[PDB]
Amino acid sequence: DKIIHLTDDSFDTDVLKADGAILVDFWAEWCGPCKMIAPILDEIAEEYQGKLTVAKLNIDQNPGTAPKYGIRGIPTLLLFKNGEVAATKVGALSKGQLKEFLDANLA
Repeated sequence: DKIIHLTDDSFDTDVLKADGAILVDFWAEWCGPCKMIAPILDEIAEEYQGKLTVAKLNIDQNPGTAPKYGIRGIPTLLLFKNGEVAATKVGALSKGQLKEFLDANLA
């Protein structure tokens, strides 16, 4: 609903050219930890309305983007502020951990 479903081609516009903070989720369908965090991202998108936007870029459907960010393990969450990576998180984490990751890095 509020999550951006990113593509290779749309990544520049949706992420790099966005005026504000984007939490990008690099994931794949076969990845268990990716799927466990997916409903956590859903809640993050609802609660952080106005502060950031959540966007996902499935790395099998869109194989181009992730190498540019040196992704080598999923899920990886990158936090962008205006096209620039501020904060990197690798592996699954809880809602309370992601929250703390966001709050601390959004400031």
